[PDB]
Formats: sequence, structure tokens, C-alpha cells
Amino acid sequence: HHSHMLPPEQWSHTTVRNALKDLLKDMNQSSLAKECPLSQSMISSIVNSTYYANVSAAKCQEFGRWYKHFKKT
Repeated sequence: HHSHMLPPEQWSHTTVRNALKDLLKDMNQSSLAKECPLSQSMISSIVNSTYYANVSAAKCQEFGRWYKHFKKT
């Protein structure tokens, strides 16, 4: 159930990347950028980098809020 998704303040860069990779199984990067608060560049970096992602707390929370709402529809 969508209500069991972590609340925004619990999202880390790990939560964001894990969500992103499941999302990208069913939509492409361009579509994800249209939907969510991450930029094209940040999405690309998460997909491609060999290093951990730098995502601010504010952006993690913004993403987690979006994601839970997106799953609820």
C-alpha cells in the first residue's frame, strides 16, 4: 500500500536511487524527468555514475513526497 511508503523526512539518496531504478523499468529517463522533481542531469548521474549520489536533504524529501503521491495517484 502506498501509505506504507516512507514519509519524506526518511528519504535518503539510497531511497531515491532504489525508487528510481524500479521506476525506470517501466518508463524512460525523459518521462521520469517530466514526472518527478529530479533534473535530467541528476537522473543521468544516478543511472551512470560509479560513485554514490549527491542529493540534498531537501531534494530527497521532495522526491519522496512526489513518489508517494505518484504511487497513490
